Order: sequence, then C-alpha cells, then structure tokens
Amino acid sequence: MSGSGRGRGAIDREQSAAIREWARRNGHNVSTRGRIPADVIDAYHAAD
Repeated sequence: MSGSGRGRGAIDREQSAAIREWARRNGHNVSTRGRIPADVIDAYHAAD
C-alpha cells in the first residue's frame, strides 16, 4: 500500500499464510501470481 520505502512486515509468528488468505479475501492478485508482493505484505500490515 502507498508505495512505502521499505514498509516491511516481519512478525515473529507466521503471517505469510494469512497474508495470502487476506489477499485472497480482498481479491488481490496473489496465488494467481507467484510470490507474495511486498506491497501486499505492506498492505496487510497497514490494513487495520
């Protein structure tokens, strides 16, 4: 989201699966696209 200069998103708990599901939940282009977009990770973290 936004286009943050290294927004990052690393929690010491597994978030990667949830990022993908949250992405799917929002209808983002993940799973249909390879990897997880860092911008999507950032979006996941920014999205409250």
